[PDB]
Amino acid sequence: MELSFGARAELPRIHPVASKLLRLMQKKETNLCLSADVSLARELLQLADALGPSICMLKTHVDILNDFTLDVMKELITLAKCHEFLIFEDRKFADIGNTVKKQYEGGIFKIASWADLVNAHVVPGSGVVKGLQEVGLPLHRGCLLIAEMSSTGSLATGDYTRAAVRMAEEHSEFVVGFISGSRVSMKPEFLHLTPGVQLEAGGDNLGQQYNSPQEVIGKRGSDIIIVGRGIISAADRLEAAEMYRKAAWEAYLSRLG
Amino acid sequence: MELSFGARAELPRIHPVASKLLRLMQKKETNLCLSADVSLARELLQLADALGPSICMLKTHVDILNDFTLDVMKELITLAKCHEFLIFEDRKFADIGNTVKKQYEGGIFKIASWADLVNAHVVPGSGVVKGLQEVGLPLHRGCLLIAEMSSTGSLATGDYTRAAVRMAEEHSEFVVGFISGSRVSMKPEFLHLTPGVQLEAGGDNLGQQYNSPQEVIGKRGSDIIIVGRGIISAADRLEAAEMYRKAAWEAYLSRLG
Ligand SMILES: O=c1[nH]c(=O)c2[nH+]cn([C@@H]3O[C@H](COP(=O)(O)O)[C@@H](O)[C@H]3O)c2[nH]1
Ligand SMILES: O=c1[nH]c(=O)c2[nH+]cn([C@@H]3O[C@H](COP(=O)(O)O)[C@@H](O)[C@H]3O)c2[nH]1
Ligand code: PRO
Ligand code: PRO
Repeated sequence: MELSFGARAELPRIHPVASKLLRLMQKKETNLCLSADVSLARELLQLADALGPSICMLKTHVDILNDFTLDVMKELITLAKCHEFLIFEDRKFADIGNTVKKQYEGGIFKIASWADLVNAHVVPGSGVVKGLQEVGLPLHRGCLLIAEMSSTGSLATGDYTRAAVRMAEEHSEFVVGFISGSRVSMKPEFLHLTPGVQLEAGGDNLGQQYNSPQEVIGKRGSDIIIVGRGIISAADRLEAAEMYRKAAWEAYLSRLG
Repeated sequence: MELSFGARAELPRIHPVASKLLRLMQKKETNLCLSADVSLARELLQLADALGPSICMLKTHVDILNDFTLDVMKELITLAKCHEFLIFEDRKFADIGNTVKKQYEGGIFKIASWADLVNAHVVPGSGVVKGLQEVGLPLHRGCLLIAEMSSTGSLATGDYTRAAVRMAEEHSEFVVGFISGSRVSMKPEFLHLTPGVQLEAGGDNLGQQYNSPQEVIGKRGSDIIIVGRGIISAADRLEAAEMYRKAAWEAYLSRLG
């Protein structure tokens, strides 16, 4: 009784942001999230424009953009609306609730004003979610909880992962899913997004480890692949994005049967 | 064989940043870190100037400063040098190594350029430290690892805390200590800094829980108290800082015997 993305978008308990995402995934035949890990606004925007049709989501690290301004994020929103993808700021909120609400709403980045999705580590306990949701619920935003990590030595295992799932399922008015290496929740309303993905085997020299789209979508049951360098470092980033999209989409179709 | 702060500053394996901190703690009779949780640069700087003589450290959240510029941080450095305190950016790095090195060096905040200390969560595994130290070692900086958290539901317990201690003790050329609620390492070269501190019992409505300076320095064996609202929300922040300084300093003296 695995449902398609389009049917999951209609589930009774679906969050509106998840529904919007699932609908555009189905419409565009993409379950690829581009990790736009660049330092220049122009490169960010040129990638978003060219790759927008191929992606369901663009994941940012706003704090590595040397020339960040709120206008850049307005331009990114225009592209997200045009090409139909969500913006996910990979901020990894990880503080007490009182602090994260200010980090989400305020400062120079004003993340909540432009990010459809953010993520949080669960290590502080559920106050991290409660603090974020005070800003994010009124702004109709969603959050992803980090249930597992791709890096060598990750401590997000075992009871830690189980705690992340419980925290999500108790905050389902705001939490729409997980960053994880596999399916961690059996509830189909929750999205599973998986980083540490490349077509070829390997890793990096700072603890990143890679698995293929077929492995993480098809065997491990995740929904969306998050891909940075496998695309970004390629010469033709559009063709690279298409190869990752086709890989992740077929793996989804073949699991769905 | 508990050593004074001044003697710890001379230990063979001490990190230079820890040594500088311990020396100024001893000189100024302060083991108070102000958590300068404000949104205005002028308030940040006015607090740093007035409270500088009373503190060993000023902890920032640069990402909640509505009017951040690098010039503000230059002015903060002037005050830190004048009054003799270290600047700790409480960024809670918590990503893979390749990402955190860019978040530490780059973007609009250029944290490594002005922060003596930063901190990191250990959940990604030791690549988080390796990535930071690539930037921080050449810049003669130090890092604190989050071994425990003060908030309700914290998952930084048990084997997670032990993993943080091991990670610190294997990266001692860069890691100078811990954020923790108590002493977690028996090695006197490592600093223990404890948030969740107020003179009165209680908490906040988003999971913060408080213990007193006497409890965390005197019974729990920590070195430094980190205090935000207990000072910041008081009318006279200078007198409040002095009350916290005297509390933490006496608790240290009485444990030292
Ligand atoms: O929440 C997360 N949990 C993880 O386990 C994880 N692994 C990688 N990352 C982030 O994803 C991107 C990976 O980029 P690459 O494809 O270039 O290695 C980069 O932007 C990384 O910061 C993670 N984020
Ligand atoms: O690394 C950390 N581990 C913790 O357990 C913890 N508890 C509180 N905080 C931070 O410290 C400050 C506490 O501020 P208050 O005194 O106002 O509650 C605020 O700036 C908080 O962000 C922590 N940081
Ligand atoms: O028509 C559609 O696209 C959706 C998919 C599931 C049922 N209705
Ligand atoms: O003279 C001092 O201040 C240091 C303290 C320990 C021994 N020497």
